[PDB]
Amino acid sequence: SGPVPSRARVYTDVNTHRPREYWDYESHVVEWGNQDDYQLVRKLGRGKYSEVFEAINITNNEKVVVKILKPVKKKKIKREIKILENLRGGPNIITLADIVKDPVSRTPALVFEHVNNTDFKQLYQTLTDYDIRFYMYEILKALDYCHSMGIMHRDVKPHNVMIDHEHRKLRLIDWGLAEFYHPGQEYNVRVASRYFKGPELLVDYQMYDYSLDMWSLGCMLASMIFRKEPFFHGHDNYDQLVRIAKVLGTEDLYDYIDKYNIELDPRFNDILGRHSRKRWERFVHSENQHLVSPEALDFLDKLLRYDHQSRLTAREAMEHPYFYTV
Ligand SMILES: O=C(O)c1ccc(Nc2nc(-c3ccc4ccccc4c3)cs2)cc1O
Repeated sequence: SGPVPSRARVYTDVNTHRPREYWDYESHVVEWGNQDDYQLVRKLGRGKYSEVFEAINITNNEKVVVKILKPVKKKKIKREIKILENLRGGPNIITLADIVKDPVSRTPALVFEHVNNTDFKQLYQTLTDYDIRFYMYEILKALDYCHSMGIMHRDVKPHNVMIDHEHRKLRLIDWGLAEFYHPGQEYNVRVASRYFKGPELLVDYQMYDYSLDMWSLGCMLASMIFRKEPFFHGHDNYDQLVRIAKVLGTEDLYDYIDKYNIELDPRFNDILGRHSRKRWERFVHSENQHLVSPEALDFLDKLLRYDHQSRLTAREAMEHPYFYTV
């Protein structure tokens, strides 16, 4: 009778033991400064929810990034702002430098520290075994910090990991999908990019936590060590679960939906099939073997698991032998 409840294994009550001001973003008062202090230089790109520009602060001659938001949902803008302010200054967390509105357009805009990004497709070729271990540890610094702050990112993926390889600097960006973790809260499963979506989202299990970001990090590690981007290549949300099942096997999937008494969607009936549990060593090839190690495979195996409770937390992950060299 209904799905079995679940709670995070770490930082369970960090928001409960904090006054409402911290996590009640709908009550947070945003002060929008004047955009006249920033001169737009070039368009960095377009996206869902936003337009990103390189700009110059007229008050100190420093380069910044200006993200002009399509004001689609007021609560969502308040959430992103509140989270950014809460995390401001945290290790490898993008720094929200300002919050501005152009006088004539009144369009919500966020101002961020400029990061001289190295495109993931160009970095992909020049990354060493050490580089992967180093950058994974840096994202873990970001994750353990934001999780300790009662925040789950919910959109961990390569585009949201800005790397200035020359200066060996990493920043976890786009907190537009982030949420405050409250034990027993039922969340929207329509979060993360398809390839990085956790089995919990795909099976419509709403009581998820920080462990969702641990799945995504696994998907990113699996694509890096094996040189296979994306590792799980779903063509839709239902097919995404089939791609996971093709690696993790259907036995452990049914074990997961049974441990939590999840009602599997009828759209999964004709596509899921039957799949054996694959060994991680099957993904080792001539092109990637110099990035793979027993330690890397042991760490990967501990992240990519159906059961969100069974996945390593960011802190446990930081103690894994895969990071002894960093
Ligand atoms: O949301 C955030 O917190 C956030 C923080 C910093 C930041 N910095 C930067 N972005 C880019 C960039 C480059 C190529 C692109 C292609 C399509 C679309 C967008 C794109 C953005 C370069 S440096 C961007 C952000 O979106």
